[PDB]
Amino acid sequence: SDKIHHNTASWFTALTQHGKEELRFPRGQGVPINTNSGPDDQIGYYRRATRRVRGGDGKMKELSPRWYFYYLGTGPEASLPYGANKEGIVWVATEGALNTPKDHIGTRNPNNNAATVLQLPQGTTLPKGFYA
Repeated sequence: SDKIHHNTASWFTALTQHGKEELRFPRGQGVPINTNSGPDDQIGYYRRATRRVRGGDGKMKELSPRWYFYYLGTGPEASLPYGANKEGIVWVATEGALNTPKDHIGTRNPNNNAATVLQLPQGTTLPKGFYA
C-alpha cells in the first residue's frame, strides 16, 4: 500500500542488448507502455536471458542477451521484493506506482496471447547498444 516516490512468458517483447553495456534505467524510467494498466501498476523488473544455439558451422554460439520485463510480484522472480539485488535483474518503477504484487496482471501464456511490443515513453534514456 505504499507508493514509489523517487506456459509462462513476459507480456512484452524483449529488449536486445547489442553491446557490452548492461540494461539499466534512471529512476522513474523504463516501465513498458501498457494502456490497459493504471498508475498503481507501473513497477517491475527486467530479467536477462541469454540463449545458445549451434551455428551453420556446427559450433555452439551464444546470442546477444535479451532483457524481458515482468511486473512486480510476477514471473521467475515473483518472490523478490522491489529493489532486491540479484544478478541479471534490474528494477524499474514509474513515480506513484504501488509497491504490491501485480497478481491481477500475472504473466502471459504464449498458448493464449501474443506478446505486446515493448514500447517506452518518448524520451526514455537507454544504454549504448539498446533500441526500443
